[PDB]
Amino acid sequence: SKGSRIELGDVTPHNIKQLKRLNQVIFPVSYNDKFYKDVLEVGELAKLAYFNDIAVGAVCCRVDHSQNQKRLYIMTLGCLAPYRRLGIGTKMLNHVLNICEKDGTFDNIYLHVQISNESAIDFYRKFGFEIIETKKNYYKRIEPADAHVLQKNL
Ligand SMILES: CC(=O)SCCNC(=O)CCNC(=O)[C@H](O)C(C)(C)COP(=O)(O)OP(=O)(O)OC[C@H]1O[C@@H](n2cnc3c(N)ncnc32)[C@H](O)[C@H]1OP(=O)(O)O
Repeated sequence: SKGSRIELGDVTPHNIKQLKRLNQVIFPVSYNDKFYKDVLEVGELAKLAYFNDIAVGAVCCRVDHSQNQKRLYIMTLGCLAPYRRLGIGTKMLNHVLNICEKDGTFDNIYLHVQISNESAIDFYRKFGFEIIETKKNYYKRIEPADAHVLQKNL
C-alpha cells in the first residue's frame, strides 16, 4: 500500500451518480433505481475506486441467505478498461474478502461471469474462486447468454 496511487472511498448520495455512470460503461447490463438505493444501505460492502484521485471503478456486494448458507454476492466489481491490470480489481476484491474474514460467519463468496469473459475468469481464479456451475440463459439480452458461477469457499 505504501505509495499506492489507488484508494477506495465511500459511496454516498453525493457520488452515487458517479457510481451509476461507471457501472453503465463497465457492465453490459443496466441496474434499476432500486439497485442504487440499496447500495447506500450496505455500508462498506460498496466502494468507489480512485486512481490518482479519479473515479475509475466500483464494487457493490450484498449478503445473500440462500442454500441455507450465508453468502456474500458480488453484484458488480470492475474498473474502466484503460485502467485495468494496475491492481485496482485486487484492491476492491481484497477489501471485500477482508470484510468476510473479519466477520467470520460467511460460508462463501460468489458471483456470475459471462462465459466469454476470459479476463474475469483468470482474475477470480487467481484468488481461489472456482467455477462451480455454468448457468445457461442467465442473461436475457446479451450474447453469450450463459454465465459461470464463480465461488470461493470461506
Ligand atoms: C457481465 C460480467 O461478466 S460482469 C462480472 C465480471 N466483471 C467484469 O466484467 C468487469 C470488467 N472487468 C474488469 O473490471 C477487470 O477486467 C477485472 C475486475 C476482472 C480485473 O480487474 P483489474 O484491475 O484489471 O485486475 P488486477 O490488475 O488487480 O489483476 C490482478 C490479477 O488478475 C489476473 N488478471 C487480470 N486481468 C487479466 C487478463 N486480462 N488476463 C489474464 N490475467 C488477468 C492476473 O493474474 C493478476 O495480476 P497481474 O498478472 O497483473 O499481476
